[PDB]
Amino acid sequence: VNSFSGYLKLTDNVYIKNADIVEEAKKVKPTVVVNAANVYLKHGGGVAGALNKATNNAMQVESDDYIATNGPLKVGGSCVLSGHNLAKHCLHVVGPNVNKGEDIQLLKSAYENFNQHEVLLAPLLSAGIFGADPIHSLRVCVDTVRTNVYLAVFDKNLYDKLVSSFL
Ligand SMILES: O=C(O)CCc1nc2ccccc2[nH]1
Repeated sequence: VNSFSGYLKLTDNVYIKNADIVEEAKKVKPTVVVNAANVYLKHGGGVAGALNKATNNAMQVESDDYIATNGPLKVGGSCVLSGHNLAKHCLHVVGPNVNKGEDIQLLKSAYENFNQHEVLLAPLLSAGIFGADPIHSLRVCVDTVRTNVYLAVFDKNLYDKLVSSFL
């Protein structure tokens, strides 16, 4: 049993809810929250800007030190950093940004990072301002992630479309 409430079960391991990932993290304090990161860990907007704002910019301060030491992530890659006030850990995952021309095939590689964690609270990778089709992102998630993933979908309209079109 775990703390996640109000989710619709899509598969053995994938659950979905209409919710702002920030408010969900604040309530649940999951072991792992996933950030929709870029390779520079510049948390300006979208999910990343919202998570970072909720940490009072502590996520950005920690991320800048990580990049100064290690250099940029790979598209499809990840790093584990603090979850600050939102979670034990934040798994920063870089999905391909369609609005930058990145290979959508890298979306599967991005979701593979989730398999290193038994349970996660996450957004749909490469959705929102990253430009991918969220229906596609959900299909890749279900076909790639084998650990237990609780997906928070910000837009109520999109949530209803994801559920009603799910195969
Ligand atoms: O007002 C805020 O602090 C952020 C609101 C918000 N919540 C989000 C969740 C996901 C993506 C962008 C988001 N923007």
